[PDB]
Amino acid sequence: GSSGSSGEEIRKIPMFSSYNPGEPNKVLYLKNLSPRVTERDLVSLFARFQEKKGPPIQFRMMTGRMRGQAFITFPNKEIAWQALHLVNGYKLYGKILVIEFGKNKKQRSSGPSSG
Repeated sequence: GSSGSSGEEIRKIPMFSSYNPGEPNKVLYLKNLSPRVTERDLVSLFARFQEKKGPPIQFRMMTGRMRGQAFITFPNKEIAWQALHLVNGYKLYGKILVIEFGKNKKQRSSGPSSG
């Protein structure tokens, strides 16, 4: 009975990579936050960016039937992403924070602009 058996949970996945962020956007979607977590935490988490070049960073906390989620709006997608990959999986209050990217919704198909 020599070594050999390996991967009880993993069905030999080509890449046992955790969740995927996808495309980098300006709006981020943070989840896995303990009922204790508050805006303050978010601020400090992405505070270094606040001062960084670019308009003040906006933070939003969700408190619906199911708490443990929040959204942060950065000056642009570039900055937003950077912060994500940086704070990707930040253990807080014994919780694995999961940062994601928003999406494009409620858009208009008009444009009076001229050239």
